[PDB]
This record gives sequence, C-alpha cells and structure tokens, in this order.
Amino acid sequence: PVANADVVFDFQNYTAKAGDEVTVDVLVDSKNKPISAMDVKFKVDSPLTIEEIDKESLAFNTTVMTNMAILGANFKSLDDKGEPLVPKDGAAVFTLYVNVPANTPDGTYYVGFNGKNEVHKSNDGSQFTVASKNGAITVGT
Repeated sequence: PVANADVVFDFQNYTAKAGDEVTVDVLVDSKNKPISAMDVKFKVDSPLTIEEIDKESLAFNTTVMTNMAILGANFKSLDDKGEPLVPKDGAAVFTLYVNVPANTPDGTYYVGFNGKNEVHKSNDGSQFTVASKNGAITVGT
C-alpha cells in the first residue's frame, strides 16, 4: 500500500556482513518544493547502532548540528537572501554511519526515524507532511 505525503524520505536498502560498517544515505523527494529547516531523530534495530551522524547535508550544502545522546540532527536550509532551498536531486540529505556487531545474526534490520521528522516550510512553525520508505539493512543474506 501507499502513503502520500508532501515530503518522502528514502532511507534506501543495504547489505552487510557481521562486523561491517554501513553508510546510510537518506534521500528526499519534496516534489521540487523548497524547505526551510529540518529537525529529526534516528534509530536502527538492535544490535546495530548509529555510531555517527554526518555533520554535512549534501542536499542543502549546509552544516548539520548533531546530538549523539538522542540521535538527533537539525539544520536551517536558507539561501543568502533568507529564502528556503530546494533540496538537490540525487544528493543525500543525511548520512548515517551504522555499526553491525561481529555477532549480529543473519536478518533484516531497519534504519529510520525515531518519532521526530520535522520538515519546515518557512519561519513560522508551518510544516510539510512527511513519510518514509525503505531502510532495510540485510545482514548475511
């Protein structure tokens, strides 16, 4: 089935052996609509962990503020005249570095949002609706 939203994130799908790192490149489709800010939290299924959140958003060429205690990230995405940016088609909006422990069983482990995925339209609190797809990390095939 399908969920429609104004903005859809694509976590993509990955493979790993136990002991690997997995670089998760989160893509975004806003139907070419501009975005003023994001404020999000991430998770991955145990026993995998998110070991680092990249401090750059390539889709917006902007610095990402990060917090590893809560696995949170946020940024503003304005041009030099203070207007919202259209994300760059093809470019990662977030990059996550995931650890797959040496003893991870074969299986499918998902990466995604942890209950916060705010995508702002302007400076007044208004938000786009958001949905997510993919995010499977398949360990051991």
